Amino acid sequence: PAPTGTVAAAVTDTQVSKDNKFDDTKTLNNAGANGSLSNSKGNLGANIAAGSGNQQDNAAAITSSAGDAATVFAVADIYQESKDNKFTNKGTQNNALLNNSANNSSGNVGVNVAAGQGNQQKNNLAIVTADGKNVAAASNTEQVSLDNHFLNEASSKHSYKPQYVVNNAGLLNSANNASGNIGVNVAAGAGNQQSNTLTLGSGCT
Amino acid sequence: PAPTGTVAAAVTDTQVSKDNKFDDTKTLNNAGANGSLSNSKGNLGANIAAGSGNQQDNAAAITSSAGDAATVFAVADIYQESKDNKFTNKGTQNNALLNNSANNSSGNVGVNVAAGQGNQQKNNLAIVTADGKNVAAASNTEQVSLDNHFLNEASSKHSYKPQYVVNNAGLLNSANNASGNIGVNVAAGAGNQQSNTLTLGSGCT
Amino acid sequence: PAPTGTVAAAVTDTQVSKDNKFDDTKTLNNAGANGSLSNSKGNLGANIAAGSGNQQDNAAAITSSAGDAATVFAVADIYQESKDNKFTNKGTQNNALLNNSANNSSGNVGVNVAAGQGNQQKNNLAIVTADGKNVAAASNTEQVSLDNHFLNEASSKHSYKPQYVVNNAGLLNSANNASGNIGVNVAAGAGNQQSNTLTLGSGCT
Amino acid sequence: PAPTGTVAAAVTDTQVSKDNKFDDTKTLNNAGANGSLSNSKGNLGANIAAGSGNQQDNAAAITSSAGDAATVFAVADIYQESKDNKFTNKGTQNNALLNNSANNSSGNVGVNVAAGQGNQQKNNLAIVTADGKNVAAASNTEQVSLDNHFLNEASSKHSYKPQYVVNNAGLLNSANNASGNIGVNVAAGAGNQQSNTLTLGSGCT
Amino acid sequence: PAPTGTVAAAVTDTQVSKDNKFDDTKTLNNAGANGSLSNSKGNLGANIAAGSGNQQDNAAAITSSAGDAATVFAVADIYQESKDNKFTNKGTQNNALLNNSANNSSGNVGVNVAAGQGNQQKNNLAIVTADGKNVAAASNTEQVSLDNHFLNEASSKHSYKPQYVVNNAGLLNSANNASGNIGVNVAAGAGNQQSNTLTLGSGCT
Repeated sequence: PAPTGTVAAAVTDTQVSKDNKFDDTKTLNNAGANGSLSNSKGNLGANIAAGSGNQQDNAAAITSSAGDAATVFAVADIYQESKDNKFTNKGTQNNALLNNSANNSSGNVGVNVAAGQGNQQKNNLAIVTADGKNVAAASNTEQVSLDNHFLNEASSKHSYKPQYVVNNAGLLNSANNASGNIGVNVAAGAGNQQSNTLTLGSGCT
Repeated sequence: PAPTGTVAAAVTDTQVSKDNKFDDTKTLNNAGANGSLSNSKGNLGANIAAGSGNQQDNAAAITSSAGDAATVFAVADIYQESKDNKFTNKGTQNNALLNNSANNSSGNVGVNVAAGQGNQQKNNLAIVTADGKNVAAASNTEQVSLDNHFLNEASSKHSYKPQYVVNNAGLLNSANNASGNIGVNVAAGAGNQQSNTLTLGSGCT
Repeated sequence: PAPTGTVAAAVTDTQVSKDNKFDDTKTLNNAGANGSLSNSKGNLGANIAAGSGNQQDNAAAITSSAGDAATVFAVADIYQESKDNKFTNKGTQNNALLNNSANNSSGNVGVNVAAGQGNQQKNNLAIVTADGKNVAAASNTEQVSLDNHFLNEASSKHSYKPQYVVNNAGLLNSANNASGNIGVNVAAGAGNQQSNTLTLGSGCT
Repeated sequence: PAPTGTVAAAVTDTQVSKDNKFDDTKTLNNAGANGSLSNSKGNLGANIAAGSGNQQDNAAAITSSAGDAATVFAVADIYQESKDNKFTNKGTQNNALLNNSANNSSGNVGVNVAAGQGNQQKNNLAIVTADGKNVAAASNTEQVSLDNHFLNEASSKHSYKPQYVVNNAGLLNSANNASGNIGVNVAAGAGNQQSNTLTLGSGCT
Repeated sequence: PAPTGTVAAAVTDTQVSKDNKFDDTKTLNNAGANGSLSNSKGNLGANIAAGSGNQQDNAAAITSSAGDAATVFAVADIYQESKDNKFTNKGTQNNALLNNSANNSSGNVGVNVAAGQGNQQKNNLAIVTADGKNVAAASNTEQVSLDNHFLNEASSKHSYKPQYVVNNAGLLNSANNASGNIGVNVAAGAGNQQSNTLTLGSGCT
């Protein structure tokens, strides 16, 4: 038979991971994770991980605005694996913002970013000014993961003023006034695998 | 017979998972999960998980506004699996908002986001400006899951002021003034599988 | 059969790594990591690592502005590996900014930069003024990693004024008003592998 | 078969290294490392290492401005290796700037520069005024490294005024208003390997 | 077979070295190392070493300005080796500038210069006025090195005014408004190997 095998364009990702804890212990936290994509015009993957043993794949393809326009053809592929223990603080006062993402953005974004260990990733993005054949894709993803807990923990001796903690926590608002394709997908804790694909056209006259 | 097998376009997801608890222990919580999709114009999947051992698939295809218009064709596929123990806090005071989603959004959104561990996902989205052949889809999904409890737990010694807890909990309002196709599907607790597909056209003159 | 083997153009990276801790101990920190890509027009990989045992690959290809335009063809390849222990401070007061990246940039950027040890990398970038065949790519990546924790730690004797710490922490905002393809992917802690590819055209008349 | 072996043009670098610490001890530091590439027009590799056991390779090829234009063809190759202990200060007051790089530069730059020991490197650069065939490259890199920590450390006897330290730290901002291809990749600490390639054309009329 | 062996034109350098310390002890330093290449038009290698056991190779080939133009062909080769102990001061007050390099230069420069011992080097440079075949090169470099630390150290008896030190330190800024190919590569500390090649043409009408 004919050498048709070059027709095997797309498989997004495949992965394994296994692990325990994200934590924190004493006095001040002005502290919180992410929040995503307000007023943006395009394709956005927000992927974030506070915690360890991390892997991800993202793909994204765009038409941005209206006018004279061109051709588009995109492809992506990976496999990746990890195993891990913890994320932890003791006793730092924390003016500690973990990473708010991609407001008023245009085109393609992978915000794919971490605090933690044993990190791997694959990022892949494309803009055109294109109209006509718009949305085509094929075959996509596979995955596995095995694990425990997001957590805060604290203990101390019976001093005159024991157990002193002060803390304040945002986690993950999404997509307000967004236009396009928005994938927000974030974790807190270990053992993270994520897969994505996005395809678009929009404008005005 | 003819090589017709390329006609096998669509199967959404298949999965297994099994696991125990989402919890919390001492003093302040100003704290609550999500809430969804007020005044939005499009296709939205809200998927959220506080708790571990997580997997999801989302697909979404759109026509947004009225005017000159184009062709649409979308496809998606995955299988994925996980197993896990807990989500937990001890003794953090919590200004702790878990993630309110996708109000005043347009086009396509997957808000697919977690606090917890052993995470896998596949996200897939598409806008066109398109009118004519609108809604077609085929064959779709398969699933399994096996588990225990969402939970709050607390105990302490007989001190002068024992058992001190203060807490406040929103869970999941949906779709107020929304137009389009809205899938809101969220969990609190472990062992999460979710599947989705959405297809649309709307506007005014 | 014919000597077709020169058709083997692309594989992005493959890697292994395994390791423990990013930390810090006594008195002042005015200190924080990165933040990325505001108002930029192009292809940007932000890769940053505070912590050790580091490896990365980046590729990026661009069309910048509109006018008379030319041909584009880019290729990249590596394998690399590392293993490590820690990142740590004791007792320095710290006016200590770790590296904010690539605002108001144009064309291609790899900001690929570290504080820590056992460092390897491969960077690869290209601009053209090009219109026509825009987005093509093939076959891409492989990866592995195995590890522990981001961490702050502190202990001291019972002096008249014990446990003196003062600290303030930014981590990683992304992509505000950006146009083009933005990959932001940063770590804090050891054991870092990252892979990227970006492809574009945009302008105005 | 024919003597085709001269077609073996490109392999960028291959390396090994393994090592411990960058540090500092008593009284004044007005002190900080690098910062990179503001307003530059071209191909820049910033490679810097405070710390020992160092190796690097850089390649870079350019078109600068628009007008009558010529042909381009570039090639590079190395292997290199090192092993080391430390970087350290005791008790110098320090008006100590480590090396800010390549602002308002044009053409090609390798800023490849160190403070520390067992140093090896290979630098390679080329400008043309060229338009037509722009971006071609092939086969690229290999690497390994194995190590410990960036660090500040301090101890002293119980004098009338013990533990006197004063210090102030910039590390590595990048690419502001840059045009072209920018690789910024710097380390602090020992055991450094880095690899790079860049290719371009830009101008105005 | 034919006597083709004369086709073996290029190998840049190969080397070994191993060693300990750069230091300094008591009272005044108005003192600092190098800084490089502001407003220059050409090919520059800055190589500098405060510290011992030194070896280097540089090659550089140029087209300078536009007009009637000629042919170019350059070649270079060496191997060299060294082993050493220290660089050190005690008690000199120091109006001590170590060597700022090659600002407003044209054509080719090797600034290749030291303070320290067991010194070897090879320098090689060429200008033409040439246009046409511009950038060709082949096969390049090999290297090894093994070592310890850059360092300041000080101790003294308990006199009425002990530990008197006063010091001020520039290290290595690069390439501001430079045009051409700039390799800046400098060390402080022992055990130094460096390799370079540069190729160019630029002008105006």
